[PDB]
Amino acid sequence: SAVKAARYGKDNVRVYKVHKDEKTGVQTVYEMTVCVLLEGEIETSYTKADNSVIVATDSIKNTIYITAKQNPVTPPELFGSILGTHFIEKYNHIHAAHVNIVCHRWTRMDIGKPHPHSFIRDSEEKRNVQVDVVEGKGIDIKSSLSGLTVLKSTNSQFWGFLRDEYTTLKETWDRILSTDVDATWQWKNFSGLQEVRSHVPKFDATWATAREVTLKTFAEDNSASVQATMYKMAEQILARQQLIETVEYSLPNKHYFEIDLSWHKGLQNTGKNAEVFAPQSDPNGLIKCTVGRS
Amino acid sequence: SAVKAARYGKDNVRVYKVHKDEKTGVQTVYEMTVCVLLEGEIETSYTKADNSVIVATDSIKNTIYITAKQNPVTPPELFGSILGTHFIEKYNHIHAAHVNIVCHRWTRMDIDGKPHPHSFIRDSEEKRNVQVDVVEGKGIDIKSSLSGLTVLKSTNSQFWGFLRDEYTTLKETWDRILSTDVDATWQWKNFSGLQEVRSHVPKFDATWATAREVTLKTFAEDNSASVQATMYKMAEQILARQQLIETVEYSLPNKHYFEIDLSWHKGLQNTGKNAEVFAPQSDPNGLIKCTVGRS
Amino acid sequence: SAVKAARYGKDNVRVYKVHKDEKTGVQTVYEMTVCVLLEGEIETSYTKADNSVIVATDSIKNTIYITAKQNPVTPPELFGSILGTHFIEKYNHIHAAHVNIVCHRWTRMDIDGKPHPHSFIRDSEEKRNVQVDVVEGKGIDIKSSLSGLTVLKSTNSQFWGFLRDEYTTLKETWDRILSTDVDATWQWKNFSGLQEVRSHVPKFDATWATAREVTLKTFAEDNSASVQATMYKMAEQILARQQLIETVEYSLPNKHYFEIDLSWHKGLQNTGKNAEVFAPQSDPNGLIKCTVGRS
Amino acid sequence: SAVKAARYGKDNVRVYKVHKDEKTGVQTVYEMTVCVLLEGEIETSYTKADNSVIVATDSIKNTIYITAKQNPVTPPELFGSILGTHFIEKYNHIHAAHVNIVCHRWTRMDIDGKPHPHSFIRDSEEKRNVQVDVVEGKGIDIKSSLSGLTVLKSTNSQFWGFLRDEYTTLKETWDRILSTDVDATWQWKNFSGLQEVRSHVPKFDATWATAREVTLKTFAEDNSASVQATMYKMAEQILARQQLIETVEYSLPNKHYFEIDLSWHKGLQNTGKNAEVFAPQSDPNGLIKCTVGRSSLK
Ligand SMILES: Nc1[nH]c(=O)[nH]c(=O)c1N
Ligand SMILES: Nc1[nH]c(=O)[nH]c(=O)c1N
Ligand SMILES: Nc1[nH]c(=O)[nH]c(=O)c1N
Ligand SMILES: Nc1[nH]c(=O)[nH]c(=O)c1N
Repeated sequence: SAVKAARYGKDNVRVYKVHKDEKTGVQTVYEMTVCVLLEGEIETSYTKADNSVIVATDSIKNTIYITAKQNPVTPPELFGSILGTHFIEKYNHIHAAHVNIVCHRWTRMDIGKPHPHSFIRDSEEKRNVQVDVVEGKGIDIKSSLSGLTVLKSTNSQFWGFLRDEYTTLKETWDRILSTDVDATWQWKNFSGLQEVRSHVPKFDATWATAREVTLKTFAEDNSASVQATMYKMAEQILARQQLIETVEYSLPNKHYFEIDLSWHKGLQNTGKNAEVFAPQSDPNGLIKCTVGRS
Repeated sequence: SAVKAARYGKDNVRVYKVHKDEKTGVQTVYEMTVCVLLEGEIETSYTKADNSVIVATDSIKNTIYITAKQNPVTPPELFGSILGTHFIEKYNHIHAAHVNIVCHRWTRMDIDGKPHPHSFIRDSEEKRNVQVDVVEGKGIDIKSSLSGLTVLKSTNSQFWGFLRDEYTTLKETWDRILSTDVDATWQWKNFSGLQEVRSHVPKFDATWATAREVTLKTFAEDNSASVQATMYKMAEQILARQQLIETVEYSLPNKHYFEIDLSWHKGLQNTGKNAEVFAPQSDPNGLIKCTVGRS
Repeated sequence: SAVKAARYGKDNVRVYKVHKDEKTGVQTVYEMTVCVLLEGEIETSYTKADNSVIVATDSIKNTIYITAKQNPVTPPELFGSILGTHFIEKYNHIHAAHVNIVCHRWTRMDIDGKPHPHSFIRDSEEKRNVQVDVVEGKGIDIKSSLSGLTVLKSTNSQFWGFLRDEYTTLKETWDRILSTDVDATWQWKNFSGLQEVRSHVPKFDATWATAREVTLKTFAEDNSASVQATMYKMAEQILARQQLIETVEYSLPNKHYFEIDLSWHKGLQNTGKNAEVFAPQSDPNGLIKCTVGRS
Repeated sequence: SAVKAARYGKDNVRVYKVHKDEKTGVQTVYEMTVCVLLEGEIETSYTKADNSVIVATDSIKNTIYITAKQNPVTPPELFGSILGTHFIEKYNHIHAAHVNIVCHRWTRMDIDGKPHPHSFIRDSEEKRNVQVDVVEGKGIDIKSSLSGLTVLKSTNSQFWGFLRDEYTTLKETWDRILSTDVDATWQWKNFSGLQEVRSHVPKFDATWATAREVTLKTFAEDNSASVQATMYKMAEQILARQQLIETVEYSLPNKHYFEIDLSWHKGLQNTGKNAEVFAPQSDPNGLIKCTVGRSSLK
């Protein structure tokens, strides 16, 4: 037998960093969870028990802290870039670095005044980046939002789908639509650290756009197909930023079922009279697509 | 042997109710998870396998749905009271209903600065709960709370002056991160029946609001050297601002962030005045509780 | 306002300890998560920012490690008693320690049916736990328990003859699935202090063993139409077997499996007698409780 | 724009089946969570809102129950294959089904040393999984695996002779605790259709059993200096005992147990050789992965 693939690294490294502005007094905090896996001339640690080729997982840990110490940590795309580039450069036998970064929200609180040093976790929503640094191939970056959960109580439908002897579902012209939204936009390959730094302002700006399109489309679109809603979201993101190659959406649906109460004193709670529903934990629809340029 | 205590019922009954406005076309959503437990003359179901005194747990579920259909689901203090009352009035063997409610956030989305008539975002894992205890001839006990509210402040928190002995290694410190989850409970004065409850309805949302605000505002502003110290200030003001509350309870996990000493690597400065990069700890955590009532 | 109640301490302290038999070669491990909350004359920390009455939570943490180093960690009833006793003995102003311990399974691996000297598998999420209360001048209260035990039986369960009103829709049934997680608590007669506890050491493991075995066996054998009656049987036998227990407490969150009607499809038969494929429901679920003591 | 990829379907379908043998009266339970995703000529639901090409996700759910009703659910490699094959046959516009199946453990209880005919216990959170890709005329790819297997050995594990530089603080060590979750994936050689899959049915359970047991035994016996070295021994053995496996994949998170220096307190003795009490860490953790295949040498 033979190694067809190997990577190893450190997962779940929690990192906090603060930025104290001494002029205005204002503090700013950043919290993230970091995952780094390395590939390279390491066959022999598997085949031959040879550890000399292994940069220890504990040292990878140190490097993360050291790197955050000395470099910006925002936007995550730049940090993940610096961090990965370091590994392919400090070590001759390491030729690929995969860096994963989960950004946790710490929004500054309003006491109508922004407070200079106090934050609240105002949502379990995350902002993430996967950055792959391969020797001679530059830097690929997938950027994403996830954990964004929404509901609209009307202006969705579902009718006209395939009907056979497996179908029981009734068609509907007014229904609840709810979903978690996970959205990944993929950047054009960058050639190295360099080209990445010249693009820094685009990253935050693109996140904000991606979030805002998602929110506003989901809210204003009145469709009978979640598919079509997702596609319109992707289009505008593509339209709005030249450097993005692909947009990818994954929406896990949350069903809310009607509850027939007519067995009880003829209470009317279906159709136009539906007021009380039963949120279902499972099962759940799951819809994806990846959308690119023509 | 003999049965000292017995309770049974339905847990985790997910409920959603929509409100549609007529004129305006604005919709409002409410979603909760409801738990209802019954007490009463039910011993023989344990001792003699007698099911004739069991209201089926499936029926408790239908009851929840139906009560929610014919009644306001908000404030949940009301709704709990209506639902616990129904039990003791419909059944002579049932003498106590215990109703737990967890309300989940569905905030209305802001779209280009306008508020959207029918879309919402789950904008925090934070919850608003009530526990309502309806006991035959003791009226209605209500515990209101907020939990899951997670905060950090990067400075203006200290910790010195604690006892030291041959178990201590903590250094003292005049600047540290302070992050916690906030669990806060306010107990209302006993109420006599649904009647009295109906009549204090607007005090309910108002006091939740007040509670959130005092917690938030006190946590930002207090430059304190004691989590105990800050909590107590929070409780005091809530007692001060609402006559009908008898006790305030705070439970605060105190989630630690460690300084990472980076000096062994090219003498790098990351502690004291210089600390910029820290390791949040998943565990262990400090836990500080108290109940504060009037004198 | 006054402080009605207050405690503080260290939650989620994970602790591992290994025992090496330098004779046999045989190693044995223990891993638990520990929580220690102190009570005492500590008002002033809350009222007047005074920390000189605060034994830092950090030092509570150090103390767990230190005690675990010098004492047996098994049975956890012992160690919790030793641990809470240290606190009220060494601090004048501390009058109560509450110690909680969750023990995680590391069962010895069988490699070619030989027990292995040093490898273990987490063979279940089931926990063994203690709650230990050490109050000054009141001695030691210990609640021992098992939780996270999940079982299922595919037949020999019925449910019929419960109460039927205009809230009821549930069909009565003579063969159904019964599944539940089992949370079971046995409460020891008050001990007077560390000595009394020690002289009872071997009763602890033995009792946990019996509670488990009684639980499984009664659940498997009992062909009942009432979950209540099954729980009660379990509790009698636990009391009959161990004099020193005062009460036994059972919390049964039970999980539903619904029939799936498939007759709309080619008249396929999947209900009552013909039921084979079922849909397990994540929620809601029934929840049944009791405390049984001696009359 | 253009749809470059699209899949839609039903995730988290919980399913239980009971098999009653009325000879003996023994009953056997299966429970699993099922995910089915469809691909094929469905672009237009996205670009033009056309629902006429969508099999409604509620219908995918019905189909899972009905198939479980009319077929065996075990081994999950067969069930998945049946289940996926059905979607490519019933619909022309569907060209691929991806089926994911998590199986949950219900082990028979022993009461007084005898198996009970009809009670079971969730004896572990360990799962047995299949991923089954059923694509038009490329037949049936099947990744099988186990996950949720948590193990610890408290000595006979070492770590020394690793690269040292100005990022390193780790002490070399010759006795330490090794714990991990084991996640392990065997990839089967492509099968040409259902037919081929039924005629390998007995090999499914046996390979899961071997895979598990090889994992257990190697983990316990190896005195390694390398988690890598140890994962590689496991994969080699699996590959040697089943021909129809092409690749083995291992993914091992290592959970750390730190030493606690207690020497500042009454000179207390708790590191290297007298270490008895440790601080298990929730995070961070090492993650070692590898795919192991067959050699091309002779
Ligand atoms: N700590 C540790 N242990 C291993 O077996 N392998 C590794 O790579 C590291 N870093
Ligand atoms: N299914 C079930 N089982 C019980 O033991 N008690 C109950 O009330 C119900 N509804
Ligand atoms: N470490 C710490 N921090 C607090 O705010 N309060 C406390 O009581 C302790 N022990
Ligand atoms: N049942 C359902 N609901 C949707 O919104 N979209 C879909 O595609 C299906 N199949």
